[PDB]
Amino acid sequence: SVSKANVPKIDVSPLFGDDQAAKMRVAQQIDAASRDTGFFYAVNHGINVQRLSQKTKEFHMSITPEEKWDLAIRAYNKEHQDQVRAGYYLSIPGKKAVESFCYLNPNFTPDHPRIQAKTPTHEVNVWPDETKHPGFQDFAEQYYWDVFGLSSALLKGYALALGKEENFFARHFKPDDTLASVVLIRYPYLDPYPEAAIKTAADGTKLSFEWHEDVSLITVLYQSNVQNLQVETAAGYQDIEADDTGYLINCGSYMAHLTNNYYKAPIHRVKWVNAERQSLPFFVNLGYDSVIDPFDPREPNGKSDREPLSYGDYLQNGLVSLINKNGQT
Ligand SMILES: CSC[C@H](OC(=O)[C@H](CS)NC(=O)CCC[C@H](N)C(=O)O)C(=O)O
Ligand SMILES: [Fe+2]
Repeated sequence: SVSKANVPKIDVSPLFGDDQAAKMRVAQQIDAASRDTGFFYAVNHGINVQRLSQKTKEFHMSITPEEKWDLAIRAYNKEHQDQVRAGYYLSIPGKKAVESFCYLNPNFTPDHPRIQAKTPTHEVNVWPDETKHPGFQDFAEQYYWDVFGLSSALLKGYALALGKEENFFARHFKPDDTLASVVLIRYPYLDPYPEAAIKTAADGTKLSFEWHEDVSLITVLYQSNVQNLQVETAAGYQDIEADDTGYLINCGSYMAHLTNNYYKAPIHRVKWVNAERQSLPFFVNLGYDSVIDPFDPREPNGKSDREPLSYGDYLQNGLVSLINKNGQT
C-alpha cells in the first residue's frame, strides 16, 4: 500500500581519509540524499554494530526493576532532580511500551566547568553497578567515542556538500564539550500488546511515535532489521527500509535552520510493530555556546533572513517542545 522511500547507501569511508576528490564525490551523494527524502544509510562506517547490538541486548535483558528506579530520570523519579536527560526512561506496562537508557558525553565529569556551573543540558552520567553489568559502562563509553568518530567524518561530508571547508561543522563538535547523546531504546514484543501503547495517525497507521523533526544537527542511528520508520515526502509517507548493517542518517532542525531549509529536517514517524527490537540513536549536538551563522546555498550571496541561534538554546527548547508535542519518552 505504502511505497518505499529512496534511501541510498553511501560508502562514507573516504571521509576518514585524505583523498580530497573522493570526499567530494561522497559530499555530492550526501547533498543529493539531503535534497531528496532526507535519509541515507552510511555504509563502510567502520563500527562493529553487531557487537553494539549484543552488548545492548545483554543490558536491556538483565537490568531489573529495582535498577531502573535507581537510575531513573526525574520524570519518573522525583528524587533525581539533576537527571533531566541521562538515565533510565521506564516503560509503563499496559500504557507505554518503550523504554530506554540515555547517556551523554563521558567528559561531563563532576569537575567539568559546565557541570560546576550547573549549566542546563549538561549532566554527569549515571551507570548501573559494575558487578551486575560487567563491562557495560566501559563498552558504552567506548561506543560514544566510536560513533563520535563516525559523526565527525559525516560532518566533514555535510560541510563539503554545502560548499564549505571540511571543518565547518566539525570544529564545533569537540570531545570536551559536545552535547551529543546516545539513547539505547528497547521496543518490546508483547502479547497481548496494549492498545493504550499504540497511537493512531490521521491516515490510520498504527504508530509507536508520532511525526516529528529531530532535535539535532544530524542523527546517526542504528536499528534492528525490522522495518518501522516512515518519512513524509510530497508523495505522502514512505517506508524506510531496514538495514542493520549501516547507520541511518538524517538532518535535524538545527541543520534546517543553518541552511535555510536547503537541507530540510525530514518529518518522520515510527510505526507500531509487535517485535523485540532496538533503536540506538546518537544525536549529533554541538557545544552549549556553539553558534554557526545561518546561510543559504540557493542564494548567490549565500545570505539568510534567519538569525544566529546558539546550540545550547536550540537544544534545551527543542527537547522541551518534543516532550510537549509527542509525550514523555
Ligand atoms: C523513545 S520514543 C521513540 C524514539 O523517538 C525518539 O527517541 C525521539 C524522536 S528522534 N527523540 C527523543 O525523544 C529525544 C531524546 C533526547 C535525549 N533524551 C537527550 O537528552 O539527548 C524512536 O525514534 O524510536
Ligand atoms: Fe526521530
